[PDB]
Parts: sequence; structure tokens; C-alpha cells
Amino acid sequence: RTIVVTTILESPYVMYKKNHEQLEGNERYEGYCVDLAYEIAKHVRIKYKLSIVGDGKYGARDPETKIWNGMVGELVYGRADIAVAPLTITLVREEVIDFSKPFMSLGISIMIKKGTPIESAEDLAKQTEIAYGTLDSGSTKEFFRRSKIAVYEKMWSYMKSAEPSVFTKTTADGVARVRKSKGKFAFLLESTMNEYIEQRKPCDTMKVGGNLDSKGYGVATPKGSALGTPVNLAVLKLSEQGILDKLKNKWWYDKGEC
Amino acid sequence: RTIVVTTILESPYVMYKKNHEQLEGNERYEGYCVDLAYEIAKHVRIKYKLSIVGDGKYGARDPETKIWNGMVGELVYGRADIAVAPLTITLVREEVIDFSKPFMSLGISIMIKKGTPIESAEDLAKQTEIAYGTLDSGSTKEFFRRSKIAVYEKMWSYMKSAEPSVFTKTTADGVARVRKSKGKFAFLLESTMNEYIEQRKPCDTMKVGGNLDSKGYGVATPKGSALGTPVNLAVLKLSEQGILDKLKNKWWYDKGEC
Ligand SMILES: N[C@@H](Cn1cc(Cl)c(=O)[nH]c1=O)C(=O)O
Ligand SMILES: N[C@@H](Cn1cc(Cl)c(=O)[nH]c1=O)C(=O)O
Ligand SMILES: [Zn+2]
Ligand SMILES: [Zn+2]
Repeated sequence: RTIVVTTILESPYVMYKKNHEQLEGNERYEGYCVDLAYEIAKHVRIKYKLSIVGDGKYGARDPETKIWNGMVGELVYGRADIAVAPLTITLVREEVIDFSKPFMSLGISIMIKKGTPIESAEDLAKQTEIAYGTLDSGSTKEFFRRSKIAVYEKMWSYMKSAEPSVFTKTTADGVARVRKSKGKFAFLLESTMNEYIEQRKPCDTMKVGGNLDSKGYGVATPKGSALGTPVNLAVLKLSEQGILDKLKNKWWYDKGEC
Repeated sequence: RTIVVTTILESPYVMYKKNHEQLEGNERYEGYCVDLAYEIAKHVRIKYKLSIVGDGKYGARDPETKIWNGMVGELVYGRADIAVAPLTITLVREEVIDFSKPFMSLGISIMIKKGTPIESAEDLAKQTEIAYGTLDSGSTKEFFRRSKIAVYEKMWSYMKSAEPSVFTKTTADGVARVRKSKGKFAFLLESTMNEYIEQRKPCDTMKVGGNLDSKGYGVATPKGSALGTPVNLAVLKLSEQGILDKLKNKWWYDKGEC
């Protein structure tokens, strides 16, 4: 009767509170999705316990084993009742789980160290002085893999034979590599994260150009779950009341340092 | 076995072809949603006939009669099998029909005649020299009605006792009233339409400020329809292939006159 809510450690969605080591249960965490879970759980009238995904992944299906991993895997095999996180809505996933209507809108984008002579994906693909990559094992990576557009077809061929490995294990690791590499590495990541990093000290990065595509994040439940319909209406309710906007302001911009 | 596809006359989604009066069936029309219907019908493998909604409305429920009107009404009473149009995803509607994941992202916005001293909704609400309104009987109107935010709570109180009537019967009628009124009338409309009008002669209007909210358009089917799942996957497929973006470019910007 207590719902398991799977999520992922990723600022500023879910983070350890300043004195987390001295608390317990849901009180250890704070962030955008901690609040969202609270508001949803309040319209749907349920008790819940937040739970961090063991492998830290979003959700992909192994081509040989055909097992699903990450948060998606937790719903498919029945270990979690709902996922509340920055999980992208895609065709492959929608075949195996359900999504609510988007609670956030976004697209792929470019992050550079201030001063780098880059304005577009066309600028990146036509040179090799500057190396670039993506988070691993996510929808961003997958996007370049499956592209039939010329410029992106060019970029993925570079990233393919990149030495050393151009991908990263974490968003944090990417940003760090941008900050350390003195403008010789650029990072391709979702614009929600790009926009957040930009308002954080040391204030040395920035988003350049427009977005590569359009998409959204959804709250997910296993196929045929009874919580699916109540969760969708709840999301639409919060959007219509200005709660969603109020929450982005709180965690992105009301605490901006630059 | 031939699917009825309800839609609405609204540029540049659906329009009469240059010589429509000399054609028949689906050949009379052209636009963004005519193409979209074609691509969806091709992945879902069906034959279809486009049909223009009799009353020209989007979809609202009469508070005394409790009958639903517009395109929404056509699905609820079973006269159409699917709707393909700029129909906004809302909580009230989602209770009575189904929506696919959004094929377009947008929000409420401000249209002015070039030269008008307005930059924001805050600028509008704090004065009466300049009159303003919205399309009637749609989600935009409804948004100001239900708002509990101070500035919008102020704006809807004006529009309420406006003399003469500040609302309009058509998008076209609003734009026209902006162009004719020498900067004494401003129009609040969805930004998709604002952006399109801006790239049309006489090139005398423009979008000012940021969007009031975030939302999307969806393709709709009656509750429990068997076409619901195939239509959703088809939309996600077209989005992932760059078809959606390709189509917005075609009807908005590849033919821009300004
Ligand atoms: N949202 C993604 C994960 N994800 C996240 C970031 Cl910040 C990114 O740059 N790329 C991603 O794939 C998904 O659901 O796989
Ligand atoms: N999308 C709306 C209709 N609609 C359209 C325009 Cl262009 C507008 O400015 N306001 C609206 O309500 C709905 O579905 O009711
Ligand atoms: Zn710690
Ligand atoms: Zn004619």
C-alpha cells in the first residue's frame, strides 16, 4: 500500500540535503522531483517512499541479452510502482511502459567554455581541433546513432572512432571536462542541464546556438497500472496551476549565482 | 473501413488549394496537418477522408446543457474517428477523449502592431489606453478565467467588462483588428500563430516578450479506440525522424515574405 517511487541522483532534481547523513527516509533528499513527487502524491492521495535506482541508469535494452536496465528496467520487472525523474519520452520505451504528458519541454544543445569559437553543430563537424562527446547510454547518444541527417551523420562518425573515449559516465564528468580542457572539448547535453550549470559558479560555461530537436520528460508507470490515469491528470493539474513553472524558478533561477 | 478525420480551417494548418473549386475529396486542401494526416495514415496503413468541423470550434462543454461542441464533440458522440489539428491538450478534455504525445510545443503570447509601447503582460494590465482580447471559446480564454495569479487576475477583470466586446470570432479577426487599430489594440494568442503571421505581408506585426505558459498540441481519438496506440507510436516515429521539424520549416519559414 506504500508506493515505491524510483528516481536518480542528478542535480538539481534529486540531491542529498545539507545534513542528510543525520536523517532518514524521504527527509534525506531535496530537489525539483522531490517536490513534484510530493505534489503528485498529494492529489493522488497515497503514501510513498523515494528509492534511488541501483545502477544509476535511465533505461536501455541490451541487444544480446534483451534485458532492460536503469529506471525503465525497474518498472518493466515490477520492482517500482512509479518513476519520477528527468526521463525522456521515446518510441522504444513507450512500447514497454507508459508515460504521462510531459512535465518539462527540452532539446539537445551545445555547451562550451566561454571564449570557444563555436556557434553551431555545423561548426563542430567541419573540424577536429575541438573534440566533443555525449553522456553515455542515453537518448542523446542514441539520437546521433540513428540519424539520417547529413551533419549529424558526420558528427557521429567522428565520435565513433574518437581517441580517447569521447563519451562520459556522468553529466558532471562532462561539464568538468569542459571546464578543465581550456576550450578544446565541447559537450552535447540536454538543455535543461545546460541552463542550470550556466547559473552556477564558477560561471565559466554557456549554451551556444539553438536546440537540435524537440521533446519532453514524462512520469512513468508500468503498462496497465491503475496509477497511470490518476498520475496523468495530476500532472495536467499542476501545469494548469502554475506549480510547474513555480518549481523550475525555485531550483534554477531563484538561486542563480551568476 | 474508411476513417473520418475531423479538422478545422486555419492557416497554415488546413487551407483551400489555389484551384480547390475544381477538385474533390482530399485534393481540395493543403497545409501542415494535411501532410501530417498523410504521413500518419501511411505508417498506420489506412484509407481516410478529411472532414471540416461543421461549427468551426475546438471543443468546449456547455455548463447548462452539458453537451460538448467543436472537434472534441465530434469524437465524443462518435461522428469522427480521429482529429488532426492544432487542438490543445487540457485536463477537462483528457477526461473525455485521448491525446497522443504532443506533435508541437507552444504557449500564450502577445501580438502588437509595430511601434506599440508594450513589452509585457504587466505593461498591459497597468493601463487602459490600449485595449486587448483573446480568441473566444478556447483554451486561451479559459486560461485567464481560471487564473489565481495576480497579474492575470487583473487582466481578466478588464476583459470581462470590456466595451465593446474584446474577444473575437476568429484568429483572423483579431490580427485584422490589430492591423486596423493603429496600435490601440493588442491580441493575446498562441505563439505558433503569432510566429506565422509575423512572416506574412504586410509585415507590420510582431511577438513581444516571453510566453505566458507551456503546453502542446495532440492528435486525438475517442476513449478506448483501437487507433489510439498505433497513432501515438506513429507521432513519436515522425518526431524522431525529423519529419515534424521539416514540416514546420516548410509552412512557416521556407515561404516567409519578411
Ligand atoms: N534524459 C535522458 C538521459 N540524458 C540526460 C542528459 Cl542531462 C543528457 O545530456 N543525455 C541523456 O541522455 C534519458 O532519458 O535517457
Ligand atoms: N488551441 C486552442 C484554440 N486556440 C487557438 C488559438 Cl490560435 C488561440 O489564440 N487560442 C485558442 O484557444 C484549443 O484547442 O481550444
Ligand atoms: Zn554527504
Ligand atoms: Zn476559393
